[PDB]
Amino acid sequence: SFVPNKEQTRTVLIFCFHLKKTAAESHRMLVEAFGEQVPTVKTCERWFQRFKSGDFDVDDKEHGKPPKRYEDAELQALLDEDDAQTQKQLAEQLEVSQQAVSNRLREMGKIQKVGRWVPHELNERQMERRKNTCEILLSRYKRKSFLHRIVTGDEKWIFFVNPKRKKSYVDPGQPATSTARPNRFGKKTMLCVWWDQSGVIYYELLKPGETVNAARYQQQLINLNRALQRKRRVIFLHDNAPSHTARAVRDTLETLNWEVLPHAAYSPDLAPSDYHLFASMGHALAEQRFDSYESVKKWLDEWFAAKDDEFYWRGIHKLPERWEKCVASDGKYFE
Amino acid sequence: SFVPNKEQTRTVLIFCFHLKKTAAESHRMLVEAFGEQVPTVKTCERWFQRFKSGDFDVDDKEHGKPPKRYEDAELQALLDEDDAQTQKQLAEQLEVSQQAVSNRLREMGKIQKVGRWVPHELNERQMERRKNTCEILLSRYKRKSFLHRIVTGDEKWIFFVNPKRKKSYVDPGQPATSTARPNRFGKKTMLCVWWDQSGVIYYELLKPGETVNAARYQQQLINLNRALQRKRPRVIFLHDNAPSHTARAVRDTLETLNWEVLPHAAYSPDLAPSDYHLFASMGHALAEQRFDSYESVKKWLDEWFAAKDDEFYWRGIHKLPERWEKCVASDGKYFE
DNA sequence: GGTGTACAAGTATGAAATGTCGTTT
DNA sequence: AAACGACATTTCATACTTGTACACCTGATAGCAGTG
DNA sequence: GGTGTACAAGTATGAAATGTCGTTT
DNA sequence: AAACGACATTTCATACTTGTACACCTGATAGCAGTG
DNA sequence: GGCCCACTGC
DNA sequence: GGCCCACTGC
Ligand SMILES: [Mg+2]
Ligand SMILES: [Mg+2]
Repeated sequence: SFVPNKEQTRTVLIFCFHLKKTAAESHRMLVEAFGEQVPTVKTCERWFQRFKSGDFDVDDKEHGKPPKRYEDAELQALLDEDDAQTQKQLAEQLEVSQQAVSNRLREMGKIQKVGRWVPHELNERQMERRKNTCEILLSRYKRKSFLHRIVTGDEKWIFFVNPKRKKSYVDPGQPATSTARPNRFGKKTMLCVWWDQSGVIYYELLKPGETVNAARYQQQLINLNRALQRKRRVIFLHDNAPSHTARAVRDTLETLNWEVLPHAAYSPDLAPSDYHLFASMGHALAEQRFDSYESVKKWLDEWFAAKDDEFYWRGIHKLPERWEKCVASDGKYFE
Repeated sequence: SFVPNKEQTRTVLIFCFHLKKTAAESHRMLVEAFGEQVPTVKTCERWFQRFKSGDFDVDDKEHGKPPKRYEDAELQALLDEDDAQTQKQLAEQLEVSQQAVSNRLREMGKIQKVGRWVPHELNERQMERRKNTCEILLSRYKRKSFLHRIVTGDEKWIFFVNPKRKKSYVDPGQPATSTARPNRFGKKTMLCVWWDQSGVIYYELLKPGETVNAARYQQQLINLNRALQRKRPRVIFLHDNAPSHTARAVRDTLETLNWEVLPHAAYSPDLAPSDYHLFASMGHALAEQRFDSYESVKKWLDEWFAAKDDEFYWRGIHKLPERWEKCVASDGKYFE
C-alpha cells in the first residue's frame, strides 16, 4: 500500500538503465513492484533516450504558460515617469488588475518607501538665492576656515508632554496600544539658545505670553555678550526672522561688532541649530513629561553637559559639506 | 555520468523491497548500477525494517537540535504585559539577542501595528459623564427613533493646500519622492456647516479674521432657520460644547427658535456625526487639493455635497446608536 | 466614515509529458 | 519482441482573474512682529 | 547622525543516520 | 550467506550568535471666546 | 500723533 | 463701566 510519484518512478528508470536493462524489461519490473498504476512502455522508451544523452534531470522541462500582457520594462517606464503612483493607477494604464501589478512589483525588486518631508515649496528665485549664499560661503571657507569663530542660535518650542504613537506586536486582526493625542495648546516654553563649536554659550526659557520683540532680542544679545566675554573675532549666524531683521537689532550687531553671516530664507537645513542641535533634542524629547519650567531647565542643563564637545564641533563643521550639496542641487533641498 | 542522492537511493530500496528482494541482494545491484559510492549493506537492512512497518517516508526523521532558551509563551507573557515594546527590550528580558526575537515573533504569528490616535486623555469622571449621555440617548431611541428629526453641525478648517506624503515604489536604497511640508499659517477658511439626514441644509465660509462669537453664531442660526423653513415641516439640535455654543446668548436663541438641544458630553468628536462621518469623508477628497480663491473652495464644496447620495448623509446620522452602545460598553472610554 | 496592498482560490494558456496503435527493426 | 512515428489526450507551472482580509486613513483644539 | 528590524554567514547542538565487525539464524 | 547487536563515527536542520544593510526619525512656521 | 493694510520669514 | 484673572472646550 505504497504508490510512487513521478520523480520516484523516473529514478527507478535511471536505476534500470544503469543495470543495463532494456526498456520493456524495466516496464515489466515496475508492474511486478507497484502494480498496474505505472506508466506505459512508451514513456520508459522515451526516458531511455534522455539517459542516452546523459540527461538525468528528473523534473519536467518547464511547460507551456500564458504569455505576458505587458513586460517588466513597460511597467518600469511608468515608474520613471512617476515614482509615487497607486497600484490601481498603474494597473489601469497597463490594462491589467491591481493584484496583477502587486505581484510584478515583487517579481521585480521594488518596495514601498515614504515621502521624506522638506521645509518649503521653493521658487525658481529662492533656489538661486540659496545657491549663491552657499557658493559664496564655500569660496570664503576655502581661503580660510572661519568656523572656529562661528556663534549661532535659534528659537524653538518645547512642549511639557511629547506623545508619540506606540507600535504593538500583536496577532493580525488585534488592535494596537492607542495613545492620547497632544494638546496643540498645552503647556510649552520657547527656548532661545546660542552656541559655539565649543559648547552652549547662553540660553533663556520664555514662558508663553512673553513674545519675541526686537526689544527682547537685543536684551538677549547683551546677556549673550555678557556670557560670551566671561566664558571666552565673532561671526554670527541666525535665521531671517523679523526680530532678527529688525534695524534696531542690526545696530546692536554693529555695536557689539559681530559680523552677521548671509543666510537665505527657508533654510533650516543650513542652520546648525536646526538640523543638528535641535534634531538631537527631538529624540531625547520623545515620551517626556515635565512638571514645571525648572523641570525643563534642569533637564536641559544635565543634557547639554552630558554631550561631548566633539558633538557641538561636529555639527558646526558639517556646514561646508552641506553648502556643496546645496550648490550641486542648484539651490534645491538636497537630502 | 551520474551519482544519486540520499532520496533517490532510498526510493530504489523501496523498489527492490516491492520486487521481493533480499537486503544484501539489493545492495549488490546498487553497486552494479552506481559503483562503490553507495551505502553499506547495514543501512539497506535498516530501511527494510522501516518498510516492513509500512513507513515509506524517504526524508530523515528530524535530527537533534539545540534546546530553546525560552519558550513561545514566555515571550507571549511579555507582550500581554506590554504590547508595544522594542525587540532589544524584549531580548534583554529573555537574555537572548535582538535578532533572536525578530525570528521568534515571525515563528509565532505576530506583526507590528501602529498605535491609533484618540482625541483626548479622559478623566474617570469625563468617561462616566460620556457613558451616561450615551445610556440616556439609547433609552430614548428605543422608545422612538428621533434621528429623522436631527439637525447637527460643527465648524472645521480647510487649508488652500493639503499636502500629503508620497509613497514611491523603487529599488531598495533609492530615495522616494520627497514632498513639501504644509505651512500651518497658510491660507485657510473656517467652514461652518449644518445638515439633516436629508442632505446639507446651510453653510457659511469665514475668511480668517472673522472669529466665531456668540453674536456671529446666532446670525448663522437665523440664516440656518431661514434656510430650514424653506425645506421642511419638530427639530432636534446637536452641536459640540464650544463656548459660542454654550453662550447664554445662544441658549436663548435656541428656545426662541424652539429647537431642542441634545445633550452632548465634552470631548466626543467620535459621537459627533459632523466630525466622524461628514468631515472624515471630506478629509480624503481634500488630499492633494489646491485652491486659488475662496470661491474655488465654495465651488468645490457645492459640487461635492450634491455629488453624494442621500443615502450617504442618512447613513452617518443613523450610525449614532451603534456608537452609543459601544460608548456604554467601554464604560465611557474611547471605543476605537 | 475610504483607500491601498496582499493573500486566497479559480481559470485560461500551451508546450512538455503521456497514451494509443499501426508500422518498422 | 522491442522499438518506433504519427496522432490524440492529459498534465501543471504560470500569469492572469475576482473575492476578500485587513492595515491604516479620516474626522476630531484660531500667529506673530517687523517694514513701507 | 540615531534607532529599530531583518537579512546575512558562522557555530554549537544532539538525535537520527551511518559505518564497522564479531555473532546469531 | 544473510541478518543481527553493540559499538564508534558522521550527517544536518535547528536555534541561536555577531556583522551589517537600510527604512524611517529628527530639526525646521506663536489660540480663542465665553463664564464666574 | 493714531491706525490700517499687504507684504516678509520664523 | 473698564480690565485682569483662572477656569473651560472647541
Ligand atoms: Mg527660529
Ligand atoms: Mg467644532
